[PDB]
Amino acid sequence: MAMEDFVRQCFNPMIVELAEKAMKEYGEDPKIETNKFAAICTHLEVCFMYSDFGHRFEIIEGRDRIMAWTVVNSICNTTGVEKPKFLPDLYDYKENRFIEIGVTRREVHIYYLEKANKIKSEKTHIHIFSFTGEEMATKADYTLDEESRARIKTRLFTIRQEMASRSLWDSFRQSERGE
Ligand SMILES: Cc1cc(=O)c(O)c(C(=O)O)[nH]1
Ligand SMILES: [Mn+2]
Ligand SMILES: [Mn+2]
Repeated sequence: MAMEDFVRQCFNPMIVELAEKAMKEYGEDPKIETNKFAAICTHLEVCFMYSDFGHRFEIIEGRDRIMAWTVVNSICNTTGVEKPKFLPDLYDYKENRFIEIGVTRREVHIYYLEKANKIKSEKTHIHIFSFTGEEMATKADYTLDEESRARIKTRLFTIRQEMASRSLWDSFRQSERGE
């Protein structure tokens, strides 16, 4: 599969490893669910890129569940912030709110709704990105400066166009696996 190769060649090895690990613990084969793999890596990379653009952010995504919950519980005890039911992706120490990051092949408002409805009754901030350079964020608060946002969007668009070079983008966009 080109898709498997694309992933190994366009994401850094820690991201790939982390994606593979997660898949293989829940019985998923990256060589089979290649769209899922690409999506997991893609979303991981966005999470990492988002935290890098500020110790503004605590990274929750990309850790095992024990460590993720340890971090969340720790943030809650020391801030007062209510505990989410789902593991979010980051915590913002400046705005003092968790963030859920969405990356979607569909329209951003569509995915935004899905997410807001999945974690309704949470006060988690939501930030959605597409592969078209659209974003949607709770209360149009986008958290990052334009440069950081622009860097994420360029990376996403670039993934898309790489997939398209390799005739993989049509499969990927018509799949929702990983969202
Ligand atoms: C399907 C999905 C989408 C996300 O954006 C996400 O953060 C998670 C997560 O498991 O943390 N899962
Ligand atoms: Mn997550
Ligand atoms: Mn997410």
